[PDB]
Amino acid sequence: SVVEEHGQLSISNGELVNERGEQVQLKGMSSHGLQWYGQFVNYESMKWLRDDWGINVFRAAMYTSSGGYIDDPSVKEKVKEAVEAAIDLDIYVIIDWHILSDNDPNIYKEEAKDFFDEMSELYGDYPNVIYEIANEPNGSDVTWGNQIKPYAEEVIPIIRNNDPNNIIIVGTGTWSQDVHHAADNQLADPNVMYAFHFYAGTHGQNLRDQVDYALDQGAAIFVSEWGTSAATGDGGVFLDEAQVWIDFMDERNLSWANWSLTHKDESSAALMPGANPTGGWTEAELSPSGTFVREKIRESA
Repeated sequence: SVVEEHGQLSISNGELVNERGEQVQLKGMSSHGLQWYGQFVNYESMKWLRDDWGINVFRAAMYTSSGGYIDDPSVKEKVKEAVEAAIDLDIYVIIDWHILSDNDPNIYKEEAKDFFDEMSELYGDYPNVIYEIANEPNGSDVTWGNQIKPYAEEVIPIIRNNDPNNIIIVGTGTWSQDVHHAADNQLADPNVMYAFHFYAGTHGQNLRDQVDYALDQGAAIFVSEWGTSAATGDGGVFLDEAQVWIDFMDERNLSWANWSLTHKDESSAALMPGANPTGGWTEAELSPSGTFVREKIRESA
């Protein structure tokens, strides 16, 4: 229903809009690393998220390093499974080239180009697909102007040759926090958004102001990853600050995906250790973070 209703997404005046030019907001879940917790990514679990939580987007977090795609490329097939499930369930799907320890997206740019060529050739005539080409660039030697923007200007043409206008989300500096620099030096493609990530354990008032600055330059922002925890993915749950961000994102029409759908023993994990990888979770099988995030999406839906 979601993808049939909203159809082709695009960017208009710095806002995510549907095929009638009306603003739309996506809210959903991210997987954890597909090389570790891929069992939670399947049609049945995604259908349960759609029906019980109300998600309208799912993010497939394909780590490149840390035992991910570069080390074992078989994980690409789990991304395909996720995309195909999203198509079958009529929700949107983010294909996330999940750089992290490989902190400069240029390190594996040749592999990125080949991967995005394949994904856009396969899925480029579906409106469900959103490409996230570099999760979290990081490091003082990885800047927008010198590293990230030129990387994007190599990968985006590869995608555009197969898929002229589905949304592409491009990571920003300092673990996708430096939207200010991106917004002052924007890419040419009209259907690009810049990633912004936050963790509720970090006091967020200036980060909100920075997002507003970026929006004020006409840059479109997708909050492609956020958590209720500290910035490590653990360290407790911070629901008061999470709620401030939830309200902020609704006020600004910002789409988002929460980290993450796993039973891992860390505060950001949505599920408790006994949670069925195919869905059906009772209240007791959701963590404090999962309970909150589910309530946020249900409220919205």
